[PDB]
Amino acid sequence: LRDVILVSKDIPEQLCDALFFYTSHNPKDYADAFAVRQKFDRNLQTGKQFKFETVCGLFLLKGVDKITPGVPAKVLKATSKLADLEDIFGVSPFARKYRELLKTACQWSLTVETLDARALTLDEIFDPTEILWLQVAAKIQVSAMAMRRLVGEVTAKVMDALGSNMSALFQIFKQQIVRIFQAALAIFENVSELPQRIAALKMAFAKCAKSITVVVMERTLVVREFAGTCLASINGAVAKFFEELPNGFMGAKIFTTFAFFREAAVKIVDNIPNAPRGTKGFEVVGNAKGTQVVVRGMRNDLTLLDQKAEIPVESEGWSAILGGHLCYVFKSGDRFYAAPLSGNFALHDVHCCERVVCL
Repeated sequence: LRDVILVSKDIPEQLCDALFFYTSHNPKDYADAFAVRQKFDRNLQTGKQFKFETVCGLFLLKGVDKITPGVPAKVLKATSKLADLEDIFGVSPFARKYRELLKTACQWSLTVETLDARALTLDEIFDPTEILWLQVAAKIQVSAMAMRRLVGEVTAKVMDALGSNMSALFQIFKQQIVRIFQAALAIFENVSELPQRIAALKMAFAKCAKSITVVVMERTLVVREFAGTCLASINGAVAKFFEELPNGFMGAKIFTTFAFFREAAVKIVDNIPNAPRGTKGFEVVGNAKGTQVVVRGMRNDLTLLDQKAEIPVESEGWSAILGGHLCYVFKSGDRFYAAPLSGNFALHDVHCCERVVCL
């Protein structure tokens, strides 16, 4: 017969934040934090009793609207203060710092630059866990400021994923991340939209809290994790630069020492060892789809037609040097085909071949 704290479903974001910030939960990363705060906000709206593990022990809460009169309960209303809260829950050291951050917003939220400086410096007052909760706060003005820190982390993981080999490319930098995050995080611009842009951005920072995976699709690099988020537009602008890139051997896109086929990126290497001088080949980089094959030996009795097949790569074949490149070549019924090859990996950009005609 414990006390069930009745908490008004309409409580303001800041109050909601202070209540939630009693949580004992130790958040794994932004994904976990986001998951935990989302469950809790949902629980509150169901208006069903449910549990709340705090740093003052376990309480039970229940979201309400109009309170049925009588059975004197303890109630957190829309107009309650930190004080009313502390009367019920005790003191949360975190909540108190949060009351403090709010108090100083009148300074740090003045402009982009104040917002950035409060963000960058934030760990001077909060530890990693409390930071992550700030980054999922309901109060827009706090979450938007705190999230600023995540751009740096995410930007970084992006380069790392792209490896050294692709650093030159990163120089999609400014027109990138920078502006996209900027637009997405902007606090003064098209407001009233802000509540929604901020909620999309939490979702998106959750989506990629955990890892960043670069793949190749349709001859573009794409960051899987931005794919169904408001951060897609970075995948889009990258696609657009790939789009405009020059077409090359077997229908790939050329940039630098690299080639970008349907579903994989390879570096082109001049004079691949162990073939004639001037023979070129391919070396897969990063994540590739293709077919593990067997190369029985070299044959030179084929010509590459300018023309695609859209058929299964056979798992045993030969190498053949076509258009100056070491390719994989296979037979399929009476017909021949060629494909890009790296080591014993065949990519699926299948082109038709003809056996040579004699005089």
